[PDB]
Amino acid sequence: SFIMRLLNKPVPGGVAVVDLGEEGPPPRAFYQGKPVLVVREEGRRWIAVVGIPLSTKPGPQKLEVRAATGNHEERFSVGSKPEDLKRIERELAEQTAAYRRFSPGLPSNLMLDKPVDGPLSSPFPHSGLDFAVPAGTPIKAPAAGKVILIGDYFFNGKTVFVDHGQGFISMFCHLSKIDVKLGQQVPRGGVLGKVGATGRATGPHMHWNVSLNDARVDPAIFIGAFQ
Ligand SMILES: [Zn+2]
Repeated sequence: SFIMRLLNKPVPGGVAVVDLGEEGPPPRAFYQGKPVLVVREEGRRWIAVVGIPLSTKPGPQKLEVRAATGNHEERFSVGSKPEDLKRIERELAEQTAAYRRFSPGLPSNLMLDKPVDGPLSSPFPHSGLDFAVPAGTPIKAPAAGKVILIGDYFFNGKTVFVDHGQGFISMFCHLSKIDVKLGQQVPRGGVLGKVGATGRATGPHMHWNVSLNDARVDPAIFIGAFQ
């Protein structure tokens, strides 16, 4: 499928699309103990869309599949490519918990829109994708989702997490303005807020993280810009 052609980039920091050998009731899947996004491929076979951490050594990998008719493992391959620290600890803990959220819903779209209309800057260590846009540029939801975290953090500044469903999560930080509320359900294209330089940034810094199964992956894969 087109979504297999787009998303199957199995490298460290990348994405593996794995045939689950299931077509009936929805199976559950786990990679390194973390629950993984499971969707029908254009309404047909069940596939996992698996985030591969950047620290993953190339080689064979295992996915645990759970189904009523019996559990099984499916292998795939990764190829090569100031002031109180107590606050900081708490802020790290909140963000860590947010990426580990696994809500039951299916993502509205797996191919994501660019969150800002501007050129890409820094890759994807740098755990996301930058865009060269000025402060005040509106940031739009790459897919539909629920706002599961809003913070004003020491390092990341004004930060918003959007849960697209089943661990598929966008994060945006250093915002000047956040226009959404905690728990708010936003459509694809909904305005989340405005680009800024809050937290530890040197000038306007539009930063976008994409996570799958608690693994930060290259957002360029989802917009068709891998690389
Ligand atoms: Zn960045």
